Amino acid sequence: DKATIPSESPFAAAEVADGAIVVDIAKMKYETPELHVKVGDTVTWINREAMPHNVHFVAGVLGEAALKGPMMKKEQAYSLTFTEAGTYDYHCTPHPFMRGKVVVE
Ligand SMILES: [Co+2]
Repeated sequence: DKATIPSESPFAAAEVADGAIVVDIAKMKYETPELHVKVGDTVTWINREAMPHNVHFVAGVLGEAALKGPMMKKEQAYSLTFTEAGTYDYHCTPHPFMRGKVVVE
């Protein structure tokens, strides 16, 4: 497994940690679709819109099993800590046309 999860469930946008690396979700898109971070960094998605969304990494990306994140409602957030270098593609489960990637160096 190449990621650890600070919080299995979503939490309010206001509760996002100081210093967070943030990807907003708005207008049916990941607003930073190509994010560059370092091994060990935590990325936090924040959903800005009324339509709930998640992040979903297919099997073979963060590990052997898919990682289907929980749905973030409006003004909710979710974090993943990347523990290995690589380019990690993801999508929103019911909106697979929404795609993004985290490049971990
Ligand atoms: Co969605």
